[PDB]
Amino acid sequence: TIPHLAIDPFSLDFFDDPYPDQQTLRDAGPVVYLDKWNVYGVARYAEVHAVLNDPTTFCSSRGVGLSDFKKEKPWRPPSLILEADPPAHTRPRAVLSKVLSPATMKTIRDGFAAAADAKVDELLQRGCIDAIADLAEAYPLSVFPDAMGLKQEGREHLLPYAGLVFNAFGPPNELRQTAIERSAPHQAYVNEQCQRPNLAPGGFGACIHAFTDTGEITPDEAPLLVRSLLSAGLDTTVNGIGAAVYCLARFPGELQRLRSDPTLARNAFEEAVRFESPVQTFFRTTTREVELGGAVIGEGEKVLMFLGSANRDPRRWSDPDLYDITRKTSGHVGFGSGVHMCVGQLVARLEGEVMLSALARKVAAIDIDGPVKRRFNNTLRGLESLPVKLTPA
Ligand code: HEM
Ligand SMILES: COc1ccc(C(=O)O)cc1OC
Ligand SMILES: [Cl-]
Repeated sequence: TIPHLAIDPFSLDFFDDPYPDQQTLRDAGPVVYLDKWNVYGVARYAEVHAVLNDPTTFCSSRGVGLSDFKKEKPWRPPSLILEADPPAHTRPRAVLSKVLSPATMKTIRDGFAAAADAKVDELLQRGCIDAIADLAEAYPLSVFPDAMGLKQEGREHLLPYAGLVFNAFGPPNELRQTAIERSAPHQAYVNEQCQRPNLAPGGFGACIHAFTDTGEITPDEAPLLVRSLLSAGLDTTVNGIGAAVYCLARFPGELQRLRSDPTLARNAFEEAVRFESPVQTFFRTTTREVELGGAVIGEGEKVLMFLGSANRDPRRWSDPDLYDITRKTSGHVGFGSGVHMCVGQLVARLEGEVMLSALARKVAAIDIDGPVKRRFNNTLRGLESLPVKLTPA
């Protein structure tokens, strides 16, 4: 028997305060049934990790949102990487892994670090800043669009385009329906910027299209792989950076430990991703009957994974509700796990590291000062506004 719960993990009240409900989702049993959306879920670390690491049984090609692509019309042409299974997934995964490789990070890191330091020096001249608009948003906007090779015009569609894609994985509630009603101009902008003549030489977009020249991908595939990096590669990092600043603001003792040893910057950022889990949820679909958490689940069934919950599961983590910058974070599922584990995770950790390193070296205190406003999204957790006072070192 699978326990039934009435929790709506896509409701505003849940977004505004998820922790008691995530606890209940964990503690009711290892597999739950959600009355509201008629779907199975798993919220503990063990099950979430086991599902992520069995892609044959728990496939992605039937979509990683609620909608079942075998049954329902995808709201947009499916991603070649996120919404595919091996073997079809492998060649596009290989292309983006090479585009976003450690050797590539080396070539862009000095520029990203200089931007992060200049950003923090500029914020400290104002003192009173919005850690979202002026920092979690402004910093990735200053490095990632340039790193892709994108033109200047139309960049203001990037954040709302990614908000839409993330809302569209969710159930058919008002967040999802309003995003889709308003999607056309964001998609028209992104479609144009995926085309080879619009991507500057040297940048990720141009590097992707160079795979057509060796026959590694077709001219039709290349724009869809650019589209992947424009769907996933900005808002995620905005929310991960926003999480880490919010964590440093709420846990003054951790900011002081970071200031004592700035080489903690990389792990301080990793722990922010665990702690807040910017991407909260993803689904899979069963490919056969499977025993999961002691329950037998039939073939063809959607399963919701609570990544944010797995990252706070006390069966896996000591004091999961504390932000601890020296925590051993290895194994958290905030970037996923297994064959689809975040292919952009080195870009995200580069931005995260260099930014917290700048904060480590330059800032003595971060005090929230003003109303904190949350942004609601079906898949993304993060704030809309986070007014803070920064005190220089
Ligand atoms: C803190 C920031 C980030 C977080 C929390 C995050 C989270 C995730 C998660 C949970 C998945 C696994 C999806 C699944 O299992 O279905 C994923 C995959 C993916 N991520 Fe990220 N990501 C971040 C940054 C980025 C960046 C900066 C890029 C690109 C530059 C990117 C590109 C992708 C792509 C294309 C996939 C699909 C990979 C595959 O299916 O093999 N991500 N990410
Ligand atoms: C991690 O989130 C994503 C990953 C890949 C893609 C993709 O479009 O391939 C989209 C995502 O959501 C906006
Ligand atoms: Cl699109």
